[PDB]
Amino acid sequence: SEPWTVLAHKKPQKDWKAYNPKTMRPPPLPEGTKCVKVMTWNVNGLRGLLKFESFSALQLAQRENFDILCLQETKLQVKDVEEIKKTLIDGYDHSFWSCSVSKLGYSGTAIISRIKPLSVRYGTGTEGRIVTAEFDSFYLINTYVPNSGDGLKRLSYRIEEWDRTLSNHIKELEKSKPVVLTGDLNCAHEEIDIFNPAGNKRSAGFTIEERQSFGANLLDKGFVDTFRKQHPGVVGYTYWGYRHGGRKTNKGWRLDYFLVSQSIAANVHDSYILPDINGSDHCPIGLILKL
DNA sequence: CGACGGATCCG
DNA sequence: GCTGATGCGC
DNA sequence: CGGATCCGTCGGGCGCATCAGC
Ligand SMILES: *O[C@H]1CCO[C@@H]1COP(=O)(O)O
Ligand code: NI
Repeated sequence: SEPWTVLAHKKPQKDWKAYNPKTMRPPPLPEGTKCVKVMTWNVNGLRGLLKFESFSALQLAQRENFDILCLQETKLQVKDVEEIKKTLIDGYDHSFWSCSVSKLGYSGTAIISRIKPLSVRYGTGTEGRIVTAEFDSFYLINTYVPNSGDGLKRLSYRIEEWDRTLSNHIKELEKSKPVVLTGDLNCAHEEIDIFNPAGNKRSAGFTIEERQSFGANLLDKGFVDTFRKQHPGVVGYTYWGYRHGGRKTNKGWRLDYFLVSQSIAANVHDSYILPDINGSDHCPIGLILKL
C-alpha cells in the first residue's frame, strides 16, 4: 500500500496530481557529474528514531548516498551528542550538533556531512534551531522553526521576531555566496501544501500571518521553493500527525522545504520526498544540486 | 490536530 | 539504580 | 432565507524529562 500516491485533499483541483517518487523523479546524474546531495528529516526525537530503527541513517545513505544529512527535532541534550556521534553513521566525520539548553529534551538541530565545511556557526549573526555551514560555493542553513502552539501564543514572536531575523541572517550570507535553506520551516505555504486548508485557517502552521511571512521574508527576497518549482501543481506531504493517524490516509502537510537562492536555483536537478521511510511524524526530503 | 456542530455573517 | 507513572508541548 | 463562513470545545498520540517505588 502506497497512500502517498493517492490524492487526499478537501478542496483540490483537476490539474493536481499526487506525488509519486517512483515515477515523478528524474534519474540520477552521470557517474562523475560534479554535484552535491543533501537530505533533511525531522526525526521527532533522534533517540526514539534509533530505538525504533537503529539503521535509519544508514538506510538513507544506502538509498540516496547523500553527502550531507540535516536533522530537526533531535530532542538531544548537550551531553547526548558524543554518544550519538559514534553510533549514528560512519564515513560522515563532520557532524555539528546544536542542542537546546533552555528546555531540555526539546527542539535541537544537526548537520552531518562527509565534506569538510569551511566554517560552521550556530544561531544568528539557545534552543538549537540554526546551523549555518559554509562551503566552497554556498552556505547551507538547517533550520527548525518554532511553533505558535495552542492558542497561537508565540504567533507574534514567530512573525515579528523569528521570521525577520531568519531573513536578515540569510541575506547577509548572500552578500558572500548563495544560500541553500533547508529544514522544517513549520508553515504550510499555500493551500496545495495542506489537505484541509479551510479547517486550519486559525490553526498554527497555516495562519495567514505565517503564510505572508513565508513570501515576504523568504521567497520574495530572491528564493525558490525547489519542490514546488520542480513539480508545479503537484500535491506532496512531508508531515502526518499522529493524533489522527494521518499517515495511513495521507492527510498531511508540507513543512520541510529546500529553498535555494535565485543564483543557483537553475542548477537544482531533483527535489524529492521519501514518504515510505517511517520512524517519525515527518518523512525525509532530499535535494540534488549540480555544481 | 482535526473533527464536529452552533452561531454568527451576508449577498 | 532500574522500571513504570506522570505532565508537558508539538 | 441558507450556504458559507467563524468558533466553543474536546479526544487525541508521542518523545522527552522527571518522579517516586521498588
Ligand atoms: O502539526 C504541525 C502543524 C504546525 O506545526 C506542526 C509540526 O510540528 P513540527 O514537528 O514540524 O515542529
Ligand atoms: Ni514535531
